[PDB]
Amino acid sequence: NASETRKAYTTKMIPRSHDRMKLLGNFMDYLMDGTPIFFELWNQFGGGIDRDIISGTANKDKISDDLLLAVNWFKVMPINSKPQGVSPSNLANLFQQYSGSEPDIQAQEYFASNFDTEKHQWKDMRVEYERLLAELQLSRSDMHHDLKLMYKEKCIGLSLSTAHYITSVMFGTGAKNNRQTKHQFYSKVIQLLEESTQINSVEQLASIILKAGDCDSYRKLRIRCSRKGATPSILKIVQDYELGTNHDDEVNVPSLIANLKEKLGRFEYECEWKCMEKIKAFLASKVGPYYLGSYSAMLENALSPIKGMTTKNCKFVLKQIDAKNDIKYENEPFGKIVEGFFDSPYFESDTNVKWVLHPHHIGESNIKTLWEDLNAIHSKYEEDIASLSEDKKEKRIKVYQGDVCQTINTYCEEVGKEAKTPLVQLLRYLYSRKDDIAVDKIIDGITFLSKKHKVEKQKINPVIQKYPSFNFGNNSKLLGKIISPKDKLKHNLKCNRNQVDNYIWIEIKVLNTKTMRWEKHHYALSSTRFLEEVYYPATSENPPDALAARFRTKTNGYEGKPALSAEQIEQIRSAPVGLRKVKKRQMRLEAARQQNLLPRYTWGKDFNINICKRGNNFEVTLATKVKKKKEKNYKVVLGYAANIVRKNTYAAIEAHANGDGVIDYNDLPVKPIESGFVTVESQVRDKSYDQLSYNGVKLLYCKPHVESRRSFLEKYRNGTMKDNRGNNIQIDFMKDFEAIADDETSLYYFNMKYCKLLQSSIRNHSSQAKEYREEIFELLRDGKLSVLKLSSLSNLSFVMFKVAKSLIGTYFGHLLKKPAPPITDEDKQKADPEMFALRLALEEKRLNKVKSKKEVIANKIVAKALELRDKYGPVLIKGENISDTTKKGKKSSTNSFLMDWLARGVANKVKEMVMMHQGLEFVEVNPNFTSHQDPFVHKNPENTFRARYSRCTPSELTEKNRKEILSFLSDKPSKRPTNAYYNEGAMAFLATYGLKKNDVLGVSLEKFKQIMANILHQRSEDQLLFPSRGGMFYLATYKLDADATSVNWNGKQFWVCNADLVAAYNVGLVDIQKDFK
RNA sequence: AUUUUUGUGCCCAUCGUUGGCACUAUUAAGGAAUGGAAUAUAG
DNA sequence: GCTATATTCCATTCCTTAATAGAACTAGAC
DNA sequence: GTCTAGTTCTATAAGGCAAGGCGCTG
Repeated sequence: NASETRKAYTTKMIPRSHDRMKLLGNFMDYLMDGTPIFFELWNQFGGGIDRDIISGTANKDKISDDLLLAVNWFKVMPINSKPQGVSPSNLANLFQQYSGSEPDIQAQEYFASNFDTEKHQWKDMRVEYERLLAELQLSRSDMHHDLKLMYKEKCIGLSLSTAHYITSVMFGTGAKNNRQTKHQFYSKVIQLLEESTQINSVEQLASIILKAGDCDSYRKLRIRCSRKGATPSILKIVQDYELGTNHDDEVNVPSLIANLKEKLGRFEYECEWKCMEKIKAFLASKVGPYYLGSYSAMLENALSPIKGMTTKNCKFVLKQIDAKNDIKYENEPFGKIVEGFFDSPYFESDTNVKWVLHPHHIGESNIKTLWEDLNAIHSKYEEDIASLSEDKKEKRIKVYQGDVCQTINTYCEEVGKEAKTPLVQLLRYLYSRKDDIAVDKIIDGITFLSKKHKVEKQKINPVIQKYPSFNFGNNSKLLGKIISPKDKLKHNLKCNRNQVDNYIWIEIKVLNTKTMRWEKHHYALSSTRFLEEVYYPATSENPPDALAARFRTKTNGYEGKPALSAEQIEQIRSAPVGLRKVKKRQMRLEAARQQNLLPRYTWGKDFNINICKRGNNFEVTLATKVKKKKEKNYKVVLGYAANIVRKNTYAAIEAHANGDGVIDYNDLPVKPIESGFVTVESQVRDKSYDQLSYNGVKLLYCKPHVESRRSFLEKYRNGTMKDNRGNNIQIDFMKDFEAIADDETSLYYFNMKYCKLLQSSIRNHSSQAKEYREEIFELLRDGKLSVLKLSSLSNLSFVMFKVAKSLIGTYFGHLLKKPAPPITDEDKQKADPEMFALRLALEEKRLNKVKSKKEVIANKIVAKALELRDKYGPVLIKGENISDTTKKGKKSSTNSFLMDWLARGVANKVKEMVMMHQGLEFVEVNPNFTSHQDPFVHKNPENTFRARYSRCTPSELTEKNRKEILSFLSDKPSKRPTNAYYNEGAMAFLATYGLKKNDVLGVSLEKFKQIMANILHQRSEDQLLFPSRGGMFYLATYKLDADATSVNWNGKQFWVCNADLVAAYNVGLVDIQKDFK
């Protein structure tokens, strides 16, 4: 029920004397250079593992003694690594030779794993182990003795101990406790418990431990049996009894005996090493004298990839075995028939090169409907010619042959509308062998080919060394500390300096590479965020209390916007533009402390100092653990719906509600509390712009720029295109340009759209790429209305960045060609560095735009939950669980559109953020039917689904809308469950407006519009509702949307609400019962 | 231990009135997608 | 009606999963 | 009295498929 997370603060290193920063850098260089030594050594230790080393263990979970050995003996690593490479063919032979037996299925699957042949190769770690023995002159029996002890101590194997512990037991020369003493003592405790198994009091239990230890006190007991180290749980019982905090605690004799029996194995030996002195000597030669902190720090970096990749690879092998078990090899013959397409005459290749077949190549399970249509044509064609005795009807069948093509051609094109277009030739070939293979078998065969290729291509994880980071702290690490604010105050008072500053100091014990001795030194850091939320001190007496959350942030209740003195204001106006932003923040900081507005921050040695040295740059990070206690007594449920182009929404439901609006949900009283859209507003001149929806200024205020763009297009407005045998069409892009140049259009849409048109222009003028160069810089870079200068967090702004990157791609590709060595970033940078920089600037800008959107959306969701929690109580935030949206069976455009969703990225941020607050919990839920369920009716107790609707005026009606509505009236059946809702909803539209299909069907759009206008005018309404997939509105039984208007739909009264607001309620209601007893 | 000029970023035809905001860091691989140039296909 | 399938070669993005960011202690050194 | 620099510590159920959850713009 205890949760732990870390909050990190990045900082800037504020340098000191070159010589002072040189000493720190030299130390950092020392740990980094040494780290690869431990990695090579531990890999070698892994090679020494054998059956006599892992005989009778827990072997983690669902693992095989063989797999544990194979992962240690053989690893996939870079080709240029020191360990000798081995061919995958010899893996089984080497395993048998070392093992003395053949490898099992798990070991075999491991060897079978895919990897990049060009970048990595298998390495024989066993051979590396021999190198250690030969190089260090070690007895095989002696190293084996040490290896066995290391395994018991968790220095090697599946579950590893901390680097600090491993270094201490392996290389420590400090006084160690006597294991024999603990072993007799633990056995005696077990013995008395067996002798008196019915005790049910801690008091009886504490007496037994003391009897076992032959002592009257825990202190005396600890001195004899566990002289040094943390207190064991058994002794902890005696201790807590003396302080009387465990008197009423439940006693379980079997468990105490069982836990004690498990810990017995570790005390059968005294840890007397035989090769540690030699090994320490080799290490000393390569990394210098043994120190616990330095050796431990290097080992931690070395051990992480070795231990982590072993865990990941074992899970991977087990998953792969299961995936292979899932494949139906019994369907392999059917796959052969389907795969026979390449050898048929329906597929033609110059080099006869085939490719993998997937379900989307036949339209997945739709081929079943198509087969039926084909059979009806065939059965009708048989009867026709059976009762068409007259000969010379070759055309009858020839006509039937043509009908088959059109049936397939229609099928492919129809499936192609909402998905990838299936292959006509493949389908024609399959119909030829219709007698040969059943249709269901075809799907099964095509699925087997696709599934087997996917599982077979999965790659193993290579073992790659880490780029090291070193940690300084109060305990179990390199000694380090952040000077405390009180210490800071004292320091400045003793130096006769101003009481407060904006710099942070740390004192860390560092090694002098020259003297090879430890020294403590001070280093200065700078991090306004750390100062504001932690470090700056509340000097005033009677300062506000520390917040429930430690950090002093706006979300935590500290507004931090105090009245500024005129002297402070001058400093901001006075400061250079580069420093104005930081100074204003500091001035407010000094203002809130001066005005006693700064809340206190409780200080503890809770901050870790992480230092990373890249070149001469030092990256110091301060991170602290944040503890939280789970609270499962939720009173409010906050649902979150995530959208790509529309606004995200949230809805809160009160639980165990009693009041005017209470609804009884399956015996649970709930009250919809509120719903809303997630928007991030930024103020400008008493004007606020939502960062998630702003699409840019209208063109009329951008007339020079739009006209400036027009002048360039005019020079290259001559573009040729060929469609439907339309070669040398002499297409004009400027016509298309004006369509987007309307003053009513948003700038971002214009800029994104202009990029595409420019993209097409370059395609026509392939040898005139160079000319667009300067226009691109003004469009994306230098221009005042350039993409880099103005952009929002809206979906359209992101697409604009997408098109801009593609456009640069086109300019580079066209810039180089035949009139073959391949173009690389090196060539493009050489050919055009400025443009190359522009691509990087756009990439870096988009990544910073994406990080922000995730953080700002996360804060709004967390802020609402915190607001609801204070008024009502513990809140459970629920978000849709979105996964596997990008698939190869979907159109690339659909996949490209889906990539910008960011739902998982936002949820991970919310999930991480929720961990810092008590009374807040986050879980993901199934999003199935969340857009079509009538909230608070559906599942109370009946199933209630309704279609999404669009609203517009008769002039706004489009042919697409007209077609959509009719399709819904089709009697053709569908696998999509939601299809029923649209047909049912489409029925209401005819019923509600007194129409008949004949009026909608076979009617010009214009005439259809007139019909709809005459009805609306009679009813005194200007807008009409129609069911549209992805519709903006939902007819809800309840008034979930505050701006909803009641309407009578087909004899029923519903509230027209934003569909997204409805969805947020639906998300909250998914498995709502499980959340409450 | 004193640097006094900066933690990282986000928004805007008006870049400031004290403009308005937000935020866990790192390592490494893997999975699934995308862009551009082109080739082969069937229209 | 932006033709679609597939492939090659150069680049990208969004996300997941293995890790790091130790706790409690005391003999002996200030 | 504190603090450092080393040691040892741990604590031990629920559907199958696959659609659903997303947007366009002329």
